[PDB]
Amino acid sequence: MLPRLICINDYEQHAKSVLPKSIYDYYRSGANDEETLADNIAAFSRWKLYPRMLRNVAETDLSTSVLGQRVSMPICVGATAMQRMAHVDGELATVRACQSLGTGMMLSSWATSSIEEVAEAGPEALRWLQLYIYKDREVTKKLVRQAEKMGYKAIFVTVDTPYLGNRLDDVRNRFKLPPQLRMKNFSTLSFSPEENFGDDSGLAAYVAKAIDPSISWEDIKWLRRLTSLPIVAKGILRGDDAREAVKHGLNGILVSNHGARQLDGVPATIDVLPEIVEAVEGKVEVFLDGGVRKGTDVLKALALGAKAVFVGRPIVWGLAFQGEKGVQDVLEILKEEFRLAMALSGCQNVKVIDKTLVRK
Amino acid sequence: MLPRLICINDYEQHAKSVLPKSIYDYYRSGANDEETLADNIAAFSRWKLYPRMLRNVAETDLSTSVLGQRVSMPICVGATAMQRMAHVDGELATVRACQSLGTGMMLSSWATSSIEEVAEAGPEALRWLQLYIYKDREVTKKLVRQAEKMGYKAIFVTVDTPYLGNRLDDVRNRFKLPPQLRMKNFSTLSFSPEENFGDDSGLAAYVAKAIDPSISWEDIKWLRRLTSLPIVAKGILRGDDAREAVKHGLNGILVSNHGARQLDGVPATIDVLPEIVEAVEGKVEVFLDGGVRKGTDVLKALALGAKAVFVGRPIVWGLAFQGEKGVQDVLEILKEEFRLAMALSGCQNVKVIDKTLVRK
Amino acid sequence: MLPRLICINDYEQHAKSVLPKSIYDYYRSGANDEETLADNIAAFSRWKLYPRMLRNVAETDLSTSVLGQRVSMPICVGATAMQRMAHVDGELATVRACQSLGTGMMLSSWATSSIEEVAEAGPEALRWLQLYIYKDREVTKKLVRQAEKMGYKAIFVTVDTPYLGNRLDDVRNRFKLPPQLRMKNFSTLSFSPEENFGDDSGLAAYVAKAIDPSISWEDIKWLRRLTSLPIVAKGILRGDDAREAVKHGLNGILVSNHGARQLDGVPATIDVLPEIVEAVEGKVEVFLDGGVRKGTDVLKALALGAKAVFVGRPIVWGLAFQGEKGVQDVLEILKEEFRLAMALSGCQNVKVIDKTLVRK
Amino acid sequence: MLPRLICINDYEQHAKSVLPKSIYDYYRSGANDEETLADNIAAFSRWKLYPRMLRNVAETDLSTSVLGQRVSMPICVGATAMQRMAHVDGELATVRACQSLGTGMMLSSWATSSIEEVAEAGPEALRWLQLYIYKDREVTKKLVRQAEKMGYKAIFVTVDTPYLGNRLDDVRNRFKLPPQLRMKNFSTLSFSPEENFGDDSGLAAYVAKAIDPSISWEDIKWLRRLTSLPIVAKGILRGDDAREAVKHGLNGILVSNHGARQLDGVPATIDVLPEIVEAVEGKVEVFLDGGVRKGTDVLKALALGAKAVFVGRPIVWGLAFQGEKGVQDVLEILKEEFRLAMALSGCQNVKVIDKTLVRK
Ligand SMILES: Cc1cc2nc3c(=O)[nH]c(=O)nc-3n(C[C@H](O)[C@H](O)[C@H](O)COP(=O)(O)O)c2cc1C
Ligand SMILES: Cc1cc2nc3c(=O)[nH]c(=O)nc-3n(C[C@H](O)[C@H](O)[C@H](O)COP(=O)(O)O)c2cc1C
Ligand SMILES: Cc1cc2nc3c(=O)[nH]c(=O)nc-3n(C[C@H](O)[C@H](O)[C@H](O)COP(=O)(O)O)c2cc1C
Ligand SMILES: Cc1cc2nc3c(=O)[nH]c(=O)nc-3n(C[C@H](O)[C@H](O)[C@H](O)COP(=O)(O)O)c2cc1C
Ligand SMILES: O=C([O-])c1nnsc1Sc1ccc(Cl)cc1
Ligand SMILES: O=C([O-])c1nnsc1Sc1ccc(Cl)cc1
Ligand SMILES: O=C([O-])c1nnsc1Sc1ccc(Cl)cc1
Ligand SMILES: O=C([O-])c1nnsc1Sc1ccc(Cl)cc1
Repeated sequence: MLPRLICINDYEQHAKSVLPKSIYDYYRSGANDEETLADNIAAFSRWKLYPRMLRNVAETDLSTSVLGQRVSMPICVGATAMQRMAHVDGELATVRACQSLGTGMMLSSWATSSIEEVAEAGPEALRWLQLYIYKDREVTKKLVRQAEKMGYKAIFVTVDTPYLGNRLDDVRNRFKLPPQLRMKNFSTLSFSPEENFGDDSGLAAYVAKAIDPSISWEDIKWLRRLTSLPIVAKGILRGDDAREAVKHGLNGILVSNHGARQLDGVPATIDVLPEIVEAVEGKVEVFLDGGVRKGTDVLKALALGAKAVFVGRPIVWGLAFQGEKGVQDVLEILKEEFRLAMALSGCQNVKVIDKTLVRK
Repeated sequence: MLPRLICINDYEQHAKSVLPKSIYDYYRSGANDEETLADNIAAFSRWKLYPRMLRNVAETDLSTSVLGQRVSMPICVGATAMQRMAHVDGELATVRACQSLGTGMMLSSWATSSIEEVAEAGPEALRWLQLYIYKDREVTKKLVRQAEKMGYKAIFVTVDTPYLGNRLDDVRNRFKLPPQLRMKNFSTLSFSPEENFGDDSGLAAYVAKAIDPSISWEDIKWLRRLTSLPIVAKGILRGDDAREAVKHGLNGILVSNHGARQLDGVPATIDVLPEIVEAVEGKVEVFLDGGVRKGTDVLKALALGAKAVFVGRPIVWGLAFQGEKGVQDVLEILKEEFRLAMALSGCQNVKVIDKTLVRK
Repeated sequence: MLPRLICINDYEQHAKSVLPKSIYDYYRSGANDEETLADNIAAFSRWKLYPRMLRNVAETDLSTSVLGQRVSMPICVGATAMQRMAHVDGELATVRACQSLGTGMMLSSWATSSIEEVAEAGPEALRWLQLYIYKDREVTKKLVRQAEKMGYKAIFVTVDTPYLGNRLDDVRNRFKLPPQLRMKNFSTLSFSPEENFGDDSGLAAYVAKAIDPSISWEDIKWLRRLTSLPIVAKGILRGDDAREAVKHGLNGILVSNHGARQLDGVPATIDVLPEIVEAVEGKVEVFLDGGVRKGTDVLKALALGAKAVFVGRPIVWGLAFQGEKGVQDVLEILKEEFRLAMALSGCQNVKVIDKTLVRK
Repeated sequence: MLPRLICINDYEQHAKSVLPKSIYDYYRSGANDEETLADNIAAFSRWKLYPRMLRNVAETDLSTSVLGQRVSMPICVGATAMQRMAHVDGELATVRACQSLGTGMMLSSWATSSIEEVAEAGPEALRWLQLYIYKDREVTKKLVRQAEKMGYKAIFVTVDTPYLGNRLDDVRNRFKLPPQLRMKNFSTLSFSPEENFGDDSGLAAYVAKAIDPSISWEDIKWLRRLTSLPIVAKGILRGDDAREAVKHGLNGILVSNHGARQLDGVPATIDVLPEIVEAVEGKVEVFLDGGVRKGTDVLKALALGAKAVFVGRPIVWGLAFQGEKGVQDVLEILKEEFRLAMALSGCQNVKVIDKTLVRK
């Protein structure tokens, strides 16, 4: 046949058909027995919608803002590493699609494109940097300074990866970068497949060499002093940690279990979102990622108090289909599904999406 | 073999075997991942029956009334569009079967038979019109006036379809009317497969051109002033909306998720029915559709306070089997299953079907 | 292979392999979609055991009493019709096995052996009669008088079958007695396969002609006056009905959903048992049937207050394997499994099986 | 292929591929329908983890103590009988691996190696004896005295096996020791496959001849007087029994359902653990076995108050793969998974693993 891909799941199925197994598995995988991976999706199904009828939904407006910057929809691209494994244009394709859509891209720290290259490809795109605190704080500071210089509008500091999760397929497949690719923002720090990264997942060994497992809230204080950019804590799952992030002067929480790729057996993000929204008392924006595949997922997250959601894997499946055009397709599908879900539930804009729309 | 069809599921299986895939899929489909479609049936299974013994059930009486009109049983035909796709006689077959059974038919607004043709075929049948408020209010008013003139006894205004739900199979199949058929109560308004209805579901584009997504409770006020016929709000899932319908002088609520074909992830109708019954405080009759396949489904709905239920898909499967005779068969099966369920639970008539008969 | 049957499920599997489909299906079937049939077994699995350690279980005593008559174990044979369809010796085989085991047999009213024949085969066996109130009360009275004369020790009046449940396989199979067999306690009343019993289940038509659907508590008063034998109401699922049975001077409740063959969607018997035990306030013995397959099922029922349980289908599978010897095997397996369950839970006799042994 | 075994489940799959069916089944089996066997694993999945971020996990310390003896990790080898069926070196391989890992081995009473042989093989290993109270108390006392003499540091008295559970596969397979092997701490008491152990499971008959089903708390008093070694009650599932064990001067509870091999339908050990921890009020250490397969299982057990966990079947799968090296592999996998789970949840040592880390 000819691909007729009409929902995000179709893009995944296409991706599985065209990508090398090792690459598909790297993108697909969760940690260990993948309990949380299943739950990120199943949990959305347990939250039921209570639509209002007869509200006038002729002129649905999906626009909102993220950390003070306007976006066309509350659906943004989350950090996924090494996008050139899915399509030759990788992160440059992604940022161009975001520019077209009027939404934001969170650039991953082990991107196969540089901070500068991505800014050059998407100068008008809303762009943020996802950061790890590397053992080498000079590396870390340089990334932040480059993000500042190159027009990025926030730092998302990932806090759930002091070590890499155990993704069994990567170990089985002995996963590594294809030989032509590198992490472009750093030989060892660039994750060269030529370097010695052990006999298991090359990625886990790389993380153990690069990322600082000793970081504490003291290092958050350091990062807060380092930059005036908005900072979002990415990977928070507890209310008490969320309150600590507010106390440290951070500007947002991304409720995330890292796409279920870190600690397996944590709750679904949609299930912990209410706890986190309650804990921060409106003091910072709260975002969600993990398991967003459909317009109704977006609606449910916003009903429970998220400002916006991020999508990880769907973007990679877009790339695998057709680079920039494929990412645009995936974002347009999510946009249209969200528009329809809003309209059928009686919501003419995002400001009227309330907690009475959902019940578990 | 020779078809030996003894329950509603058997009629569906037969229909799948004889109908073109596109047509079967159109009839079968729910929206998106079909979560609500599954739940409309699963939810009935979770409500358990607590039968009373030794009550004298020798003379079971299934008769009741709907909006003041007597019916032989609390089981009525709900609106399903384009019935001539299932059988050459379509809506005329359906109304003749309803006349034979002594129950009512809700005629769909995109029927493949006219309001007048259906009245001529079933002059003695209890008949109601399901209405959409079209952008063209002159079209809308004409339908209501024809229903009045031709002896229809209520208007069911559908309020859950400002836009059509996303039924994936219809998009995959590029669904449209077979070339010989038309919506007979209106070229574009008649959903001619010759007209330009985009490259996706022809139906969704038709709805977007025809149905007014701007309607509000103000338009309900208009409809209430337009006709003295009883008006039922079809597609209500919230208690607050139900109370608003009562406040606007409507005469009934049809608790409906549109056969799970509109917003996916809403609750099953049997699960929201108690909320709606409580909210209206006996001021109007409350009806249910969605997932009724068996006599015990009918019993459970009445135990939870519905006056009557409507069946959608089962009627189409009856048509696909043998037109009028097939619809009669399906209605007789539901009637007999309901009679048996009543008798085995100790209910000699519908007036003694109480809330103590069920527990979730 | 050679049959090595070590649990009740193995006997069912053997039975399916040797019985004609129509006969196996008749025995196996539940009503309609068989929701309750599945639940009778699943519900036992949800009740968890909390065994006591170090109690001294060297000398486990399984003996108890039923309505004042001693039995070797709280596991008795329930009424299953037409046992000669499973084995040439039918009910005579069953009663001989009960005599050997020291347990009781409930003789079914549409038995393929007479009340007298069964008494002659098992003179020392504890025997009870399961009764329906026939439209012909002279038939009914004669059965009771024969039970009295022939040394039967109780009447179990079945109250959940004013009409037969709808067992789909029987309708599909057009089920009837094999030509050589008859209901031996009555041509039409004997369910002769030569007589006209419609085009569906022959059994349903027979029931409609024979059993009185008009019976009320007034007919229970009649039966109570008719005989001084203990009377048990069989098929009660509600506490209020249980209290009424006590008020009418009956001597026991058999909590039963008729093996899930009557109204589908009623609860599992193990789930309603606590309600019934509470409702009767120790005034009569309470028994259970439905889904008993294992020694732990027996233990759970007794923990929740049943005096004894009855088994239906397992006995038929015993017959299908090897008549009397097969029934003895099934009863011995249940006995040994129950003994082991008692011992492993710290119970040296049935008097110390308490409600703290289980939690749902 | 070449075995690439990276998690405990992989070791089981390998074991199934290389072991004779009878032997694999003996090791694998639970009792009866294996409801508890499934639940021991499923229950761990229902307990969700709530990880703390930014805690400094650069120097994770897994060490703890069991009954006053230091161990490298809270993961110890539980008693599994007849280990020479899995590998020629059996219990000697196991103890050598424990010595290498710095963890403890619980030697089973029907070991295929003597108490002395195991001590000689693992002189520096932490070793405990699992004891049954045999009808012959002289046998029983001799085992305890040998454990004392040979440097064993505790007695685990198993209290849930007055009789053996009914493991259906063992009965189907007519299980017995391979001809070259014996229980080395005792012809009949040595479970010689040459002796008469009935026609079912040889093991059940052996247990019935050897183990005293009459034991009570009075026999616990006897054992407590017999030895000054720490004594742990193994197989407790109720809080009241746990309190009795404390009252009798025992030094620990091993919350255990015997790997789901005794009474089927008891709860999962992880589900009863909180009840037991609460009941003993910190007076003795509480341990868990049953269903531990992953590092997150260990973390969940410790969060709910277990001091350490024991693993049964995983060790046997290690042996089946490669004797001592295979056991070492399995223990190292559990160690590393536990280290990662600790780090990703913010725990730098076992003392900070608290109840707020989990919610059901
Ligand atoms: C293939 C892949 C690579 C990822 N790489 C990173 C990364 O480098 N940094 C990071 O913070 N998160 C990373 N994540 C986590 C994502 O930012 C995000 O939390 C996750 O993809 C959301 O779930 P979803 O894939 O279900 O949409 C990655 C996720 C995936 C699937
Ligand atoms: C094939 C099909 C066509 C339908 N067409 C209409 C329609 O034109 N107008 C409307 O109000 N509802 C329509 N509905 C919704 C039905 O009126 C009803 O809510 C639904 O069929 C009930 O669920 P059931 O099919 O499970 O019985 C349609 C449903 C189906 C299945
Ligand atoms: C094949 C079959 C025939 C039965 N016939 C009768 C009957 O004639 N009278 C009656 O009261 N119950 C009858 N029952 C119901 C049984 O007495 C009993 O309630 C049921 O078998 C218990 O469930 P079990 O089969 O799961 O053990 C029958 C059940 C079966 C399976
Ligand atoms: C093959 C096998 C043999 C066992 N033998 C004994 C035994 O001789 N004594 C004993 O107390 N427990 C014995 N057990 C129970 C174990 O000590 C332990 O409770 C169980 O294996 C824990 O569950 P797991 O296998 O899921 O880790 C045995 C368990 C298995 C699987
Ligand atoms: O979830 C993910 O896959 C990830 N998150 N952070 S790094 C990462 S994958 C990775 C990519 C490159 C290198 Cl060198 C190490 C690890
Ligand atoms: O649930 C359903 O299928 C429906 N409900 N209203 S219209 C409809 S299908 C439809 C039929 C004809 C046309 Cl032109 C558009 C749409
Ligand atoms: O559960 C069951 O199968 C039954 N319960 N009562 S009669 C019956 S089956 C039956 C047997 C014989 C006749 Cl004539 C009619 C019906
Ligand atoms: O769970 C288990 O398998 C066991 N627990 N105690 S003995 C045992 S198995 C057993 C081994 C040897 C003998 Cl002789 C009898 C029984």
